[PDB]
Amino acid sequence: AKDAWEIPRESLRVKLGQGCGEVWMGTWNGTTRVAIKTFLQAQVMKKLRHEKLVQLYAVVSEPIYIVTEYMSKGCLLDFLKGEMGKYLRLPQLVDMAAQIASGMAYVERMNYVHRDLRAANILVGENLVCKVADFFPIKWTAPEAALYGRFTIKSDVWSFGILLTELTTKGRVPYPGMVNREVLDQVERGYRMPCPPECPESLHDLMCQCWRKDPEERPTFEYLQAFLEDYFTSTEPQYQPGENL
Ligand SMILES: */C=C\C(=O)Nc1ccc2ncnc(Nc3cccc(Br)c3)c2c1
Repeated sequence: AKDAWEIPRESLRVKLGQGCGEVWMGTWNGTTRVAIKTFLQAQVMKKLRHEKLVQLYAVVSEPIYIVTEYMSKGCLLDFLKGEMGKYLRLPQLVDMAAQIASGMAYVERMNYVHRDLRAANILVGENLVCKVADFFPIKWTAPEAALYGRFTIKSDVWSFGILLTELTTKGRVPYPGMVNREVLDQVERGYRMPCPPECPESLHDLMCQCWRKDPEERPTFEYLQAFLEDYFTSTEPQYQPGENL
């Protein structure tokens, strides 16, 4: 018993592959360029709609397909590690952070929880447009949630702070040189990544706020969004560009 998102398989006509089934670029009803990911229960993608979340377009539930808006620049992790990462500077990265926070503030208002917020699950479009996608790996996960299964918007905040380090290192894997068990144990004892090179202290302070032991003391996404948007006026107005950031 299909809902109004259903389209016919025949409605769908170049690989980008990978992932636990594939990601093709395709054409929809001969006119519309889309992404197709070749479970279900996408039921969540139908109920969320915001300009910083990747948009559902259609599903085939028969040979399954999930169809979405096309994000030309691929995932944010590949984007950052690619050619165009040596040119990114703080302003572009802080702005990308802002669009992510904003997508997440929406998710926060809708009372949902992401659970896998990390640069690999963000898609990037034209004009440095970033949208939250792909609905657990311990380096990105809050303690209370890697250990005891307590996933909340507050654990998403934690991941956000880790994503912040992904943005400021141009996509380096966090806790560099540390292994899952060493990260678990060092974080338990109160360790936190230090300020990334060239990164202003105030942005590192923001990461540490995101990484508080007590979830409830972690900031909201509305707070993170607003702080990021206003960063270069309210927080770092004497920012001078550098060799990497
Ligand atoms: C970091 C690699 C990567 O995931 N890239 C990527 C590029 C484009 C794209 N378009 C559409 N969908 C996805 N991924 C995806 C993953 C899980 C579920 C779904 Br419906 C889509 C990508 C991924």
